[PDB]
Amino acid sequence: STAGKVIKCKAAVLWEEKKPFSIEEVEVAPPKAHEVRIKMVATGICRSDDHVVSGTFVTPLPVIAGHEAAGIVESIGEGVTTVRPGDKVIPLFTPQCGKCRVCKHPEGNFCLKNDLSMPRGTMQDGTSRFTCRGKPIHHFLGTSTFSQYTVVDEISVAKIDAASPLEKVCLIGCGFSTGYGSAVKVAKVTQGSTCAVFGLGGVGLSVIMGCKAAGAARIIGVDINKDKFAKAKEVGATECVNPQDYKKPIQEVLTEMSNGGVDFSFEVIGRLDTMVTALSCCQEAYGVSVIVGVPPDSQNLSMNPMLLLSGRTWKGAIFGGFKSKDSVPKLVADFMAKKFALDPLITHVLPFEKINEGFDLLRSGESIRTILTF
Amino acid sequence: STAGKVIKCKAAVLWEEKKPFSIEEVEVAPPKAHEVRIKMVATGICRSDDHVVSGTFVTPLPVIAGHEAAGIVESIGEGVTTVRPGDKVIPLFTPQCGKCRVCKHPEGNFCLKNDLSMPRGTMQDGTSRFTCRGKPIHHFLGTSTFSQYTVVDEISVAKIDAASPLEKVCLIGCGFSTGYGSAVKVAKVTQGSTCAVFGLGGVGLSVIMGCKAAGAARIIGVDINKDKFAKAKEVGATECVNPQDYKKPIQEVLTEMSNGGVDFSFEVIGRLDTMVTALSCCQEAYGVSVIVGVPPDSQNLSMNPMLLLSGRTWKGAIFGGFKSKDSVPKLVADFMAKKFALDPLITHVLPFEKINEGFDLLRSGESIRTILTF
Ligand SMILES: NC(=O)c1ccc[n+]([C@@H]2O[C@H](COP(=O)([O-])OP(=O)([O-])OC[C@H]3O[C@@H](n4cnc5c(N)[nH+]cnc54)[C@H](O)[C@@H]3O)[C@@H](O)[C@H]2O)c1
Ligand SMILES: NC(=O)c1ccc[n+]([C@@H]2O[C@H](COP(=O)([O-])OP(=O)([O-])OC[C@H]3O[C@@H](n4cnc5c(N)[nH+]cnc54)[C@H](O)[C@@H]3O)[C@@H](O)[C@H]2O)c1
Ligand SMILES: OCc1c(F)c(F)c(F)c(F)c1F
Ligand SMILES: OCc1c(F)c(F)c(F)c(F)c1F
Ligand SMILES: [Zn+2]
Ligand SMILES: [Zn+2]
Ligand SMILES: [Zn+2]
Ligand SMILES: [Zn+2]
Repeated sequence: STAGKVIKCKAAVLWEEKKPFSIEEVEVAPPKAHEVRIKMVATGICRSDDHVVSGTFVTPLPVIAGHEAAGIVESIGEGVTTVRPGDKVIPLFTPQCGKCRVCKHPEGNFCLKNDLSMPRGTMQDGTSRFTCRGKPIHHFLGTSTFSQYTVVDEISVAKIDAASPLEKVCLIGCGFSTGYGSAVKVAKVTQGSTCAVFGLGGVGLSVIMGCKAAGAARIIGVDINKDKFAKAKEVGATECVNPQDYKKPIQEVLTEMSNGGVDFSFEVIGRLDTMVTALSCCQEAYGVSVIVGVPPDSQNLSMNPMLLLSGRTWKGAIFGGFKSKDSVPKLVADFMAKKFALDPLITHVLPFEKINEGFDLLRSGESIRTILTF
Repeated sequence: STAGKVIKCKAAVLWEEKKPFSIEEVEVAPPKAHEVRIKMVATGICRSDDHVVSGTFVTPLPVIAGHEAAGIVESIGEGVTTVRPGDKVIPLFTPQCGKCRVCKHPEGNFCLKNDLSMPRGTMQDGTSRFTCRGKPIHHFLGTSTFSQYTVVDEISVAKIDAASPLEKVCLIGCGFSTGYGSAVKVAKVTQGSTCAVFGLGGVGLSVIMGCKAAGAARIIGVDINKDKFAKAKEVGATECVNPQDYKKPIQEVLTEMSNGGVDFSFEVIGRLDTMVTALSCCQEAYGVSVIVGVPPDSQNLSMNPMLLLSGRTWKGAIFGGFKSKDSVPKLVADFMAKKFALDPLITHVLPFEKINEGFDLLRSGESIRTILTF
């Protein structure tokens, strides 16, 4: 038995920015009250994890990163009521405390217990469950999935279907749900509309899936890497365009292609310039533009507010606008009922030991999602 | 009869920026096909007219400004079907052609025939109906209401109730409808919500009216001129704050007052800094901020897109989001049935010949709306 004991296990520790993960032994404390210890089964490589490595997103180091995953509960602390040992679970990088004003709001999902705004890199109680070489190691977004075992707060885990294939449904922990919800819930894409999607990685492909599910008539994918276009068309893009191919700015190209601007645009990259381009290419009176990409730390964009005064709507969201603990189990149930596909997002499946090779595939432009298996 | 003849009349001509209007004789050509010549009865002084004088809003000079008005049709050109001589009318600074993709959209109102986005200062046919001292004079937003007679395109005029008091309902041509619609139609303020309104001039007071009509529980007025607070409270503000009174930035003050951010905020001034402040003070996960104020020509704001990524919605609108020709007659009918009040906005009345004194009252901070009578 491991319950109530320290577990020594393998994890991928990030000791400093812009260095490889160190795959080595850590100690994982048992769960305290209202905490859950999870044996990980699969974890995806999201560009947001790479933002920690690159310093695009600032969080305390050293850290166990990883936030897109699925696993099996090993043990629960006193007072846990929502999961039991043996349950399949997805950790929730956006928690759902159920008590804060955001959790109580019909349209809010960015629970005030999140560790994204002012990252502390701890459990809810302000402490860490991880040690490595005698040093405390930070958590990441209350998840820390690049480890054979993690400990999460109960508000940061959802129970899912016992028959779930965890090597696929781990994508419901971030990339699929983010993109799909950004289209269907945040933008509320309408039947017959024209959409533009900037960035055709895992999250942008999931935005395309959602635009197609919502009945968009035209879905224009935009990427500087034309190798991304074939899969974008497979999942619903009707056209793809590469800004590098044009003498005009791409906002002008997209305005022309859409006979005066798109209904819905999505920034799914993480660049200030494409956030402003994406806003500009939506129709000036009734267009909607959604920011999904994570912008670089502490950098402001510049824009002319006449883009908004004419009638545009500009919004952003975390995790597709989904209330995480209510939504994740339903999204898994929908996947099991064949309501959407996840295989188009998975280009590579590697053992966890090859985490650094998986990050190199993402950085080279060669992968959509690599799933790491423990 | 004057039908088919040039009319000589008085108008307020703006020859140069940052100068008084010149009240002098102009020649007003008769209406061409699908044009309407109007004998003006009353016109309001809106801060946007002052933006023409100050070069905040660039439009070609020399010009006859004025856009908030009511009058009586003197004659109609060939093919006009929607008004007749003797009808009471309100000119529409945002037209409603009924044919463009915006007019056909259920939520658009910024008709593509507008002269706001890229001002030419002409009729739809690219020519002027005004001569002064033998020189052609520009139109303004297809309205030019600072004249005893004007000529407008048929898509820029609405027929209103024959029993309308024109010295009141002129406000439905801009300030009332803009503010009220910004709350009820654009923001869609909800019952029990907390609103913050930046700027307590005629348009911000109309925003407060709309927030109260929508059932907001708290309406916080924000102005650096504390003389504006009494009227704001009379029309529904529950609290007023002066940023000058505080050591901390007012976005932090309003976040504290609202226990974590407001539900709806409105920028009703025209400053880049207050546009960003108003966005910041709405709750980060579910808040909505609406830009109403007109920004200085060609100037960009700077902002951190993490304000949107957490969940905020940022939008703007012209004319409260109202489809102008459909909505203006209905707003007049509702005014006649006492569904809203206009007198709280009217602080001063002057004859048209005292237009410069009316602008002096606006610039000193003393007036809300001055109504000029012809
Ligand atoms: N809001 C959220 O909750 C959330 C969730 C998940 C991911 N993210 C962010 O979303 C973004 C996309 O993540 P991902 O899909 O995993 O990344 P990814 O797989 O790296 O995809 C990014 C795509 O953008 C393309 N690209 C780069 N520059 C440009 C350009 N100038 N114009 C057009 N295309 C360009 C690039 O070729 C690639 O295909 C990242 O910033 C993530 O951090 C946000
Ligand atoms: N979007 C539209 O369709 C539309 C229609 C009508 C007016 N406008 C614009 O709306 C704005 C307001 O017009 P209005 O009500 O006639 O103008 P106004 O009567 O000049 O009122 C503006 C108010 O802002 C106050 N103010 C100035 N600076 C600050 C500050 N830093 N903080 C807080 N308060 C401040 C000022 O004291 C005044 O009471 C102007 O920019 C107009 O051009 C837009
Ligand atoms: O990919 C999900 C995700 C985000 F949406 C962020 F905004 C972020 F800062 C982050 F670290 C993250 F992992
Ligand atoms: O006050 C109405 C009004 C506006 F809403 C503008 F955006 C503008 F540029 C302008 F000149 C104007 F008069
Ligand atoms: Zn919460
Ligand atoms: Zn992610
Ligand atoms: Zn139109
Ligand atoms: Zn106005």
